[PDB]
Parts: sequence; structure tokens; C-alpha cells
Amino acid sequence: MKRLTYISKFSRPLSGDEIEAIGRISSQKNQQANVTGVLLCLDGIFFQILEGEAEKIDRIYERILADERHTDILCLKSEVEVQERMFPDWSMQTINLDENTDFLIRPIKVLLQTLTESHRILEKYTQPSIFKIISQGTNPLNIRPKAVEKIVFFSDIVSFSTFAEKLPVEEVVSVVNSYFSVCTAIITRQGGEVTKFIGDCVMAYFDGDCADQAIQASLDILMELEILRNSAPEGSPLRVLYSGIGLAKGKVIEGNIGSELKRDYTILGDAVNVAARLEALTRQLSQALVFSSEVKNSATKSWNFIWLTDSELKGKSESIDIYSIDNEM
Amino acid sequence: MKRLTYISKFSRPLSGDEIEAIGRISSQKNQQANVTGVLLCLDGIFFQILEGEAEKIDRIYERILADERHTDILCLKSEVEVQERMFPDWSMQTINLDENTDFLIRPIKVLLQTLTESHRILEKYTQPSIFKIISQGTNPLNIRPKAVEKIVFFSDIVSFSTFAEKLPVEEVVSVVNSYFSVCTAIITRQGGEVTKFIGDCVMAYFDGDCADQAIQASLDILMELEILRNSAPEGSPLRVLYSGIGLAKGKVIEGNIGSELKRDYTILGDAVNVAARLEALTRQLSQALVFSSEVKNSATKSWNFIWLTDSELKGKSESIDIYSIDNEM
Ligand SMILES: Cc1cc2nc3c(=O)[nH]c(=O)nc-3n(C[C@H](O)[C@H](O)[C@H](O)COP(=O)(O)O)c2cc1C
Ligand SMILES: Cc1cc2nc3c(=O)[nH]c(=O)nc-3n(C[C@H](O)[C@H](O)[C@H](O)COP(=O)(O)O)c2cc1C
Ligand SMILES: Nc1ncnc2c1ncn2[C@@H]1O[C@H](COP(=O)(O)OP(=O)(O)OP(=O)(O)O)[C@@H](O)[C@H]1O
Ligand SMILES: Nc1ncnc2c1ncn2[C@@H]1O[C@H](COP(=O)(O)OP(=O)(O)OP(=O)(O)O)[C@@H](O)[C@H]1O
Ligand SMILES: [Mg+2]
Ligand SMILES: [Mg+2]
Ligand SMILES: [Mg+2]
Ligand SMILES: [Mg+2]
Repeated sequence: MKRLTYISKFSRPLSGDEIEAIGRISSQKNQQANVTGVLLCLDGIFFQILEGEAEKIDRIYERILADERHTDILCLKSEVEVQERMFPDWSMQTINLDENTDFLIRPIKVLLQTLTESHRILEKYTQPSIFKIISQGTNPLNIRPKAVEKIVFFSDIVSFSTFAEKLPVEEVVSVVNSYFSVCTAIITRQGGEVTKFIGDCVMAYFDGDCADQAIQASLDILMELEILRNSAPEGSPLRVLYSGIGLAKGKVIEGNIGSELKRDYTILGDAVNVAARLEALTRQLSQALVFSSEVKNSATKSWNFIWLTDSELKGKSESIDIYSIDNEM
Repeated sequence: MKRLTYISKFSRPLSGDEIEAIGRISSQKNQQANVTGVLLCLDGIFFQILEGEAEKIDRIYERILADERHTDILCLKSEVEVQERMFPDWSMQTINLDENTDFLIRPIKVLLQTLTESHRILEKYTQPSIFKIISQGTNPLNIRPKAVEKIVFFSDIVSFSTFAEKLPVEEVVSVVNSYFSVCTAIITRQGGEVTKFIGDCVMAYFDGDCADQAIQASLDILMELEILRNSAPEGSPLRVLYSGIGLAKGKVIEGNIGSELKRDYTILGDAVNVAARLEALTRQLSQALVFSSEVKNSATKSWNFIWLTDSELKGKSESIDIYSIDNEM
């Protein structure tokens, strides 16, 4: 079996009979698939529990994901292989109004309002990979730190401080947020994790056997930024948004790092230093992507590698050879 | 008027009549202070709404804060000057059991369980200053970016990478988390904000007219670390936990910066670069604290300033004079 719990936001205002139409189609199909649960409706927010055989649940949840009548869908729990059915049937409750609101539905309802509003805001400040772990029933705070091989990614906007002395502050922030959105979408598509924003810099990492994905993400970011520059409106600062990218590979510590008022699930280790130094090297090179020989050698695809001089980095143990990609330049 | 909403965690297991004793004393005193609301009890979690005149509310909430029977108290909303009383009276509900659990208290109750468990975890990953803004009824996502003068603080563990090649990974993380806990407590006490952890480094900031508080925090961190080293158990790695600290002052942009899966409320600007460079300079100096002449000159107390040579930084516009504190060395 399987039980899913999720919360979503109205993509637009939904009338009375519109939300009741939801409940009807859902009841019809869930009854067909032996799926029980409940769909609660509050002020512009949906919450729903649904349980049944994973195949039938996986199909339904995915029709729900495609539904354009709501957005910001966050799965709160994914309980794979449940032993007991929590609900005898499936139905819909519209508590936004009343439904016999006494001294026990009134306080409950406000608590759900306040908690959900707060949860929805906290979500936007939370590293994206935390939620998934919670859905799996494992508390990410209790993950023990471990040594793991990773590919570290650093990227950093070229000449940001200039944007800052030529644009109003709202426009500066819009440029940096556009950059981070471009980078985040591609890294995440290629299986990496954006772990930190450091000023105008993205720090990310990939599994240690994913050098090809890290290279592809980096090439795809460089190409997306070239398209963004070329397509920007006339006079847009995005026309001069450039980045450099550095990649390194090594053993790091992954775990919860921080204080008690705030922690991060992130990585520590020398490969972070190396990747950042390689990224900075792009300011002295024509290339916008640099990566270590360990990244080059761990890649499996026949990339158009170019060996850059012989390298002369500092702070490491050896001046490792450095590489980029030369795509018919 | 005023209405407070908050959630807390059991500091220890609480029996049946123990939690009912809560409700009795609360009803007695709230009835005396014309305070209405509700106290819900779920699995090891309290939620409570309380409303009344701010003075009487401020007194009660603070007796609640001191109560050792719960911990992790987070105010979810602080509605100052409420016009209408939301509750006619005050009472307690123990929904952990039943209280007529039909097809409408059962789903509600699970949603409260799941949401609260998720909220409590997200809290530990959230920059500490986000919650406060939410309590004030202002959505921090809607804060517009602004130019503001700040004192930037950077601190960074000396020779961390060594800890990493002499200790098991659980012990390495314990050392770094001890460091961040020491720094965070003092910065926050002195009115600053820890905004980011960058590997073994703390990034923080203070109001621009708070150079004295930033200096005091830095001196207090250095003294707390000296006490920690000296008091550590025999063989403890904390005995060799050292830090450097750099402080700079300047105009930065403060606002929400990030992508759509994750943003930070933080700062951008040159003073960040300067503070980090000054922090790094402590590795070439006997001093463990360095700060710019702008920090020195904006301080109002008669600190024991020492002018360090004449400075020769790079990347800035001028090799500004640098200072530290010499306390009868
Ligand atoms: C909050 C919300 C919850 C929904 N829950 C379900 C559900 O549980 N089962 C289902 O079949 N459709 C559900 N839907 C509707 C589906 O997305 C989709 O419209 C439905 O499968 C259409 O069925 P049809 O192919 O017969 O037209 C939900 C829609 C919304 C807005
Ligand atoms: C979840 C929880 C909620 C509480 N809420 C209240 C309250 O609303 N009003 C109050 O006077 N005491 C409340 N208390 C108890 C107070 O902390 C404190 O024990 C009480 O003021 C003692 O009153 P006394 O001075 O007469 O002994 C609460 C305790 C707990 C664990
Ligand atoms: N440029 C960087 N950006 C982000 N994180 C970094 C950077 N350089 C290092 N780190 C992180 O900091 C950790 C420690 O690196 P650091 O440069 O502080 O070395 P160290 O051994 O502590 O020596 P030092 O006395 O120079 O600080 C690294 O493992 C990595 O996690
Ligand atoms: N060492 C640092 N640690 C953390 N944040 C930094 C650091 N140095 C700079 N920043 C942040 O990055 C922003 C841009 O600084 P940066 O050094 O990237 O300059 P730039 O103008 O973008 O030039 P470049 O082409 O060298 O990257 C700074 O305003 C500051 O917010
Ligand atoms: Mg930059
Ligand atoms: Mg930068
Ligand atoms: Mg260090
Ligand atoms: Mg460091």
C-alpha cells in the first residue's frame, strides 16, 4: 500500500461549485481505484490525504500534479507500504465556511490557517532537498555526517559590483535572482543540489560519479546565459550577465552543520576550496569553465576537453592539471 | 488589545492529570486577567492562542516562556492591537485522544500532526530572523530590497582542514558545530544577525551604527573560545579550536536573494568582501581580530585600539588603515 499527504495553493480563485466539482470527480475516480482519504479546503489552500495501492496512488497523485487549478504542491509525507487503511471512504470537507464550527472546529481551523501560512513561507527559505527527506519518513536532523565523494560546482557573476553602481537596488537584485534561477533549474535537472548562495555565487554539488552531469550542467548554464543575454530587452542589464564556473572532485563531509537556531545540510572539505579557486581562474582565462583533472578523468563521455597550460594553483598539495571544454571555438 | 499564537514541545513526558493541571491554573489566572483563548494538546506538542490587553498578555506569555514543562517555544503570530475578541472564554482541549473523533476531527488532527512535525523540522533550517518578521504579520517574502549601512562580521576557523585529517567525521562536525554555537550566541546577544555559514566560516552583520557591539561580540567570542580551549577535556580537539575575525563597514543591499526553490534574506556588497579579506589577514598577524578604519572611527567607546602598520589590501579602492584591539598584551 501507500499513503500520500500534500498541501497546495490555489493557482487562481476557485468558486463554491468549482471546488465541489473537484470533490465529485475525485470521489468518482478514487472510488474506482479503491482509494480512500480526505480533501480539506481552507482559504486558498488545499490539503489532501490519499491511500491505496502504490500504482493506483502514483497515477492519481500525478493527475493531481498536472491539475492547473492549484500550484505549489508539496508532498508532506510519502508512506510507502502502509499496513492499515486510515480512512473507510473518501470525501471532501469545506471548512473555510463552517461545517458546525463550535469551540473545537474554530480553534483547530485557525491553527491550520496559521501553521499552513507559516509553513508555506518557511518553504521558500528552505534548501530544496530537505522536504524530500521528510516525506521519506526520515527526519533529516537525525542524519549522521558522513564522508562522501562529490563533484563540487562553483559559479560566480562576472563584475557584479558594477551592476551595483549603475542600477537601482531593485534592479540589481532582479539580475542576481535571474542568475540564480537559471543556474538552479539546470543543476537540479542534471541531478545536482544547489546547497548555498554566497553573494553572487552559486555553490552546488553532484554525486562523485556524476562528472558528466556536472560538465553538462555547466555547459548548459553557459548556453542559457548566452541566450538570455542575446534575447534581453534593449537596455536590459541582463545583456551583460556573465558567469564563470569551476568544478572539482574530492572526499567531503556531508551532514548537518550549524548552530541550534539554524543549521544547513551541506558539505565541508577541500574540494570546495579547489572548485572556488578554479572558478576564480576563469577571470584570467578566455574560458568560462575550468575543472580539475580529477573531474576530467572521472567523466565517461568523449567531451571536447582542452588542457589549459599546466596550472599553478596555490593552497592545495599539487598544482593539478586543469581543463576546460572547447566546442569548436 | 493583543493576541498571541505559539507552539511548543514537551520538555519531558507529561501525564494525563499533569496536562489537566496546566489547563486549571491557566484557566484560573486567565479568568483573572480577562484573557481568552484555547490551549490545544497533541502528541508531545502544545499549541495555544491567547488574547487580551497587551500588558496582561505580555505578563502571561512570559510566565509561559519560563515554564520548564515545555521548550522550543515559537510565537507563530503576534497581533498587536486586536479590535475583536476571537474567543468568548478560555479552555483546554486534549485532542491527542478523541474528543468525539469523527470523519472531521480525524483528518484535521492528522493534518495538524503532519504540519507541526514538518514545521518543527523546517524551523531548524531557517535563518533565525525570519520567524520574528512573520509574527509581526508582515510576510518576509514581500520585503523589498534596500540599500543599508551595515557592519559585516566574518570569522573562520584556523586550520580546519587539519581537524578533518585527524578526527572521525562525527568528531569534526562536532567541533565545527561547537564553534558556530559559540559565535551565534554572542553575535545574537549583541544585536547582530548570523546570516550564513560558509564551510568553517561565520558571516554575520550588525546595524551600521553598532560598531561597538560588533567589536564587543568579537572580543567576547575570542574570550569564550579561550575558555573553551582551556576547559576542554584532556585530549579534546576543542583545545586547538582557534578563529580569526574581520570586521568592515559599508553600504550593502539587504533583501531576498535566491531562486524560487530557495531564497535567503541576506546582504550583498563590497563590505562583505572587505570583511572577509580582513579576516584572512589574521593568519599573517599575531592579532585574531582585524577591522577597518571605518569600523574603528564609527565606534563610540574608548576601545584599546592598535593601528596595524599601514595596510596593503587588494581589490578595494584604497589600502584603508587597519586596526585591532590590544588589551594589555
Ligand atoms: C486539490 C485537488 C485535489 C484533487 N484530488 C484528486 C483525486 O484524489 N483523485 C482524482 O482522480 N482526481 C483529483 N483531482 C482532479 C484531477 O487532477 C483530475 O482533474 C481528475 O483526475 C480528472 O479526471 P477525468 O480524467 O475523469 O476528467 C484533484 C484536483 C484538485 C484541485
Ligand atoms: C502549554 C502551557 C501553556 C500554559 N498557558 C498558561 C496561560 O495561558 N496563563 C497562565 O497563567 N499560565 C499558563 N501556563 C502555566 C504558567 O507557565 C505558570 O505555571 C502559571 O502562571 C503559574 O501560575 P501561579 O503563579 O499561580 O502558580 C501554561 C503552561 C504550559 C505548559
Ligand atoms: N572559497 C570558499 N568558499 C566556500 N567555502 C570554502 C571556501 N574555501 C574553503 N571553504 C570551506 O571551508 C573549509 C575550510 O577551509 P579553509 O580555507 O578555511 O581552510 P583551513 O584549513 O580552515 O585554513 P585557514 O586557517 O586558512 O582558514 C573547507 O573545507 C571548505 O568547506
Ligand atoms: N569572500 C567572500 N565571501 C562571501 N561573499 C563574498 C565574498 N567576496 C564577495 N562576496 C559577495 O559577492 C558579491 C560580489 O563580489 P565579487 O567578489 O564576486 O565581485 P565582482 O564584482 O562580481 O567581481 P568578479 O568578476 O571578481 O567576481 C559581493 O558584493 C559580496 O556580496
Ligand atoms: Mg562575482
Ligand atoms: Mg562573489
Ligand atoms: Mg578556516
Ligand atoms: Mg573557510
